[PDB]
Amino acid sequence: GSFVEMVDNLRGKSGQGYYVEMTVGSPPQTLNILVDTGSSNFAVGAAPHPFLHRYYQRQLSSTYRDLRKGVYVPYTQGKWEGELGTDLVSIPHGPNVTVRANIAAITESDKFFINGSNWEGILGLAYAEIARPDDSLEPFFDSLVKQTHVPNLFSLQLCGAGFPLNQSEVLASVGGSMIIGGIDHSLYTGSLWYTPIRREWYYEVIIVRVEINGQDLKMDCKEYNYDKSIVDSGTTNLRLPKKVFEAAVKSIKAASSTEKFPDGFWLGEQLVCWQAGTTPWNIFPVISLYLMGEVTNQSFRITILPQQYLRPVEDVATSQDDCYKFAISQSSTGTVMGAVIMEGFYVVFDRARKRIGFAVSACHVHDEFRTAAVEGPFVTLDMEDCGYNI
Ligand SMILES: CN1C(=N)N[C@@](c2cccc(-c3cncc(Cl)c3)c2)(C2CC2)C1=O
Repeated sequence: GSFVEMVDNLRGKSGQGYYVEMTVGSPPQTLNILVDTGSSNFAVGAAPHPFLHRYYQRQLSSTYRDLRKGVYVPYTQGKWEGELGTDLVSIPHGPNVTVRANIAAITESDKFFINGSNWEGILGLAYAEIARPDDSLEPFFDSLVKQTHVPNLFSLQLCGAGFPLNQSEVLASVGGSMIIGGIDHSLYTGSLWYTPIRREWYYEVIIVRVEINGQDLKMDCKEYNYDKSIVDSGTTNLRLPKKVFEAAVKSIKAASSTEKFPDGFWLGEQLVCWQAGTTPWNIFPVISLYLMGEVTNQSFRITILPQQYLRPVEDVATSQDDCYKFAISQSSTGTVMGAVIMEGFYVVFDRARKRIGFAVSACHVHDEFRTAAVEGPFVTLDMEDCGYNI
């Protein structure tokens, strides 16, 4: 482990997001910021909100610069409005550098902030193409690399606890690591396997095969990437295109058929509970996603367990049962490898070499009989045809 200052610098959980401490302004104002590989703006609460106990106060920063421009950002599940500016930003448990970065000061929002998430803003780590209002607003990581000697790479180890964390526990627990500018070997086991970044906008990848307990889903591989496949720390679930979700759920139901679960469970809405310690992990299948490799006609696979795709939740009766929600859900905007999938792996966002690496995480949840895996190589032909073009 060569990056001790950054190891264990994240907190949070898949349902509410993982965040890192940052400072903004002069004197520094401390804020907790969601790590989001699915967006490209650095946007922070800058006005009072019922769900915020702190926010960025521009009038108190001597280094604040107003860009005299507003930004309106609507999402599917919420929206916000803000004022653009720049200021000096640092990451206390990070590289020992301070940079001048763009900041969207959020003045109005709807369904954006989460009660009890403990974060006050978002750090969009994806590329300028998807920055708001347009690609001229340089994202944070691009500023960091341009202004310093930090290598153009970061890596994420998101650590799911494997059980519910109450309000106090989630604040006191280590949620993982964000290594800025490097790869920390203590965070994974086995080898790192890399898949190309198809295009630099989201962190887009190409899935070439899907198995449920070794059984090929057998769909045209273009379906797996319709209309894109991305790696997104800012989505909780593994999200699959509608037709892929329908085929995968049918296969997961068949593999787990010795127990019948209600429709609401498969819809990711209702929890399922078992007596303490008796969760029947073994009846649920493993899921393997094969990704395009860096060598021609070569792929590798990542394998996740039900300990990743069943998200621990507290029972409505705060009982002693062990309860979960199904964290695989349908999408109309492509595959999203969200936080519950990332919790199985150490993920290297190697921007310098336009590739994403995966290795088994040293903090993935498993049982005595099965573990997550990253394995290869496999011979896979015509992988380019798996990518979707509009
Ligand atoms: C899909 N997605 C992102 N990748 N980030 C967003 C976001 C915004 C606010 C909160 C969360 C969030 C909430 N709960 C759990 C998580 Cl993991 C993330 C995500 C948005 C900027 C585009 C969002 O909707």
